[PDB]
Amino acid sequence: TAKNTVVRGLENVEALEGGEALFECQLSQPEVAAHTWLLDDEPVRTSENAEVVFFENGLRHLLLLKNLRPQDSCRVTFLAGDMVTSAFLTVRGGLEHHHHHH
Repeated sequence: TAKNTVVRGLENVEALEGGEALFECQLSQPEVAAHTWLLDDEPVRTSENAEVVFFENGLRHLLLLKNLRPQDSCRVTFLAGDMVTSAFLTVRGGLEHHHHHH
């Protein structure tokens, strides 16, 4: 509660099937009071196939995904204090259907 001002918000991301995704957001706020990150309607943590990591004490929020299936095409929303950044998710596919863990 001293200074919070986003310099760069999220941006469009393009990755082919079976690729990874990287969302780098740079904001001025070396403090953590309340931060919520919800992309698809699922908490963004889980495991290797998805998980948040960041350095510089949260000054550089980086989210890495993997094995991106066409399905992933969802919404990326990050709400950090009076600053909100949001960007689209786009990933190509191949098979029209799949019977492996729907």
